[PDB]
Parts: sequence; structure tokens; C-alpha cells
Amino acid sequence: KPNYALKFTLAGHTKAVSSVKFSPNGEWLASSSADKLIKIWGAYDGKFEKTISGHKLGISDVAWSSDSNLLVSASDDKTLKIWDVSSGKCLKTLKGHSNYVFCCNFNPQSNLIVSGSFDESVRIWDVKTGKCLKTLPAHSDPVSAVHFNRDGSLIVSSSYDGLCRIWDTASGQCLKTLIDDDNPPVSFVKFSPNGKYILAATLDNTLKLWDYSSGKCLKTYTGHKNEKYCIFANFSVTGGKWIVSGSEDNLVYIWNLQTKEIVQKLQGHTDVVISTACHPTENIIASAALENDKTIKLWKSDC
Ligand SMILES: COc1cc(CNC(=O)c2cc(Cn3ccn(C)c3=N)cc(-c3ccc(F)cc3C)c2)cc(OC)c1
Repeated sequence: KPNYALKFTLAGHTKAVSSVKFSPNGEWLASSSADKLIKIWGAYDGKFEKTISGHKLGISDVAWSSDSNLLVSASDDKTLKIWDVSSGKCLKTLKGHSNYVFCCNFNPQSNLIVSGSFDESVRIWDVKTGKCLKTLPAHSDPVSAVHFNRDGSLIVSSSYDGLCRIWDTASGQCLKTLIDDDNPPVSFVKFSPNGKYILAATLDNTLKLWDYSSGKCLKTYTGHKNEKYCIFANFSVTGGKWIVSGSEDNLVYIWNLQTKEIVQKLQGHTDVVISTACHPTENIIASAALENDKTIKLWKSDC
């Protein structure tokens, strides 16, 4: 069992926080918010660094490039924006979605961006020019998450339509559709850090680990509450091998990845913990909550 303890509480956003992500170099934390702003924080001390402004409506998601020099953000204003973190400059504004943009990620080479939208499509963008390269008619309901695998050859997407799908990056072809017995909305998905599995959340209070090549669900993690919101989930690999997820009972849940037992719950937020992130080298967890709370909390552990 880990021993996560609250170290810092981060206030500054004036509306619901939508996403938190640690930079891959471990130095920074980025946060997005319905207040239309991105904020950067020191990852180890929680000290506020700067605000990045530009979107016209709330920001749903933010993600780092591999070298921690760029961010991409997805917004209700139907754009994505690519930011140079050091200068604060908006480098490109990606226009092409016909509805709110919900989720985004760079590929490992950080030469591409993938996005998912309420327009039920997944789009692939060129980082250097900012132009849309492919539009994939991915789903028949809003796209809840998009993520590249370890080498960037695949994209996984999830949707309220109940499907997880695996896409070939180069051709845009659907390679696999995954779904379990019930057809609950799929509210989050991502590849494992070694790229062999996908971790999928469904709006029936369930996280599932899938062998996607074999199309088999290996493990399930339960005990949290998730019936309404698209909540991030994470692999924690710096100490013990855990699963981390926020919850609609205002807690952060931590499971043992292999045995699936709950090993810790983290108490402190006053609203749905919509987003969590795991530091890439230290046993640090960032958690963020919705409109009744508006804060980000940083937790640290021995293992
Ligand atoms: C059919 O109706 C639906 C209803 C919902 C309900 N929305 C959410 O749950 C939700 C979840 C997150 C967390 N987040 C962000 C990216 N990723 C991958 C996440 N997991 C953020 C926000 C948000 C967006 C804009 C904003 F200004 C402020 C906030 C807090 C809303 C989702 C839906 O599918 C897309 C279809």
C-alpha cells in the first residue's frame, strides 16, 4: 500500500478545473479550466508559474509535447491551440471540428496531434503547419478520449456510443472495435505505458484493463463512483504499480494493478475529482475537481 498525503493545494482557476497533466520532464504541471485559461505550476512545490490565455470559451483538455516545450489545448470554442510554453505564444489554432473539442494528445514524436469532439469525429493534425491531415468518422456519439500508443502507430478512441476503437495512424483505418457485455458509455481510455493494454472507464462505476491485441478484458477495478462524468484514470509506475482515478464521491481511488484491491482513498475535495495525473519520476499525484471546489491538490507518498 502507498502512503499518499496532501502536500499542496493550488487555487487560481475561477471555474471548474477540467484537466491536469505533468510535463514529461517532471518539472511542471499544466491545468485547464472552464475559465478559458491554462495555468502552469511547479510540479514539486506547487508554486504558480504563469497563465496562458487565448481561448474564447472553456478549455476541456490540455496535453504536453514529448520535450515539454509545447502544449495543446481543446476548447468549447471548437478549436485546438498549440502553445509554446516558455514564451506563452499561441503558435497555431487548429480549426476543423464542427462542435466542441473535448480531448487531445500529441503523438510520441510530437509531430502530430489527435483530437476528439462532440462532432463524433477523431481528427489528426500536423503540428508544424497546424493543418488537419485526416478526419475519422469514429463514433456515433461524442468522443470521450483519444490517445496514441507507445510508438504512435495506433490511436485508441472512446465514446458515449459504448465503443472503444483502435485506429491505424498512417491510414486512418479502423483496426478494432472493443466492447464488453453491457454497453455503458465509455467515458475514458488510454494505452498502458508499455503499450500492451488499454485502460477503459465506463459510466457504470467500472475501470477495465484490456489486452487489446487479443480483445480480452484482463482486470476490473471497482469501488469508486462514476456514472455521470468523463473522469481521467492513470497508471502509476514510479513506486508500486497502481491504478489511480478520481471519483464522483469526491475521492481519489488507488488500486493495486495486479490484485485489483483498493489500497488507498484520498479525501479533501468538495466536488467530483474529474482529473488526476501521476508524476513521471516521483510518487506524486495531482488531482483536480469541479465547480464546487475549483482547486488542484498535490499528494506525495513513500512508494
Ligand atoms: C452526451 O453528453 C456528454 C457529457 C459529458 C460530460 N462532461 C464531462 O464529463 C467533462 C469531463 C472533463 C474531463 N476531461 C476533459 C478531457 N477529458 C478526456 C476528460 N476526461 C472535462 C469537462 C469540461 C469541459 C469543458 C470545460 F470548459 C470545463 C470542463 C470541466 C467536462 C461528456 C461527454 O463526452 C465528451 C458527453
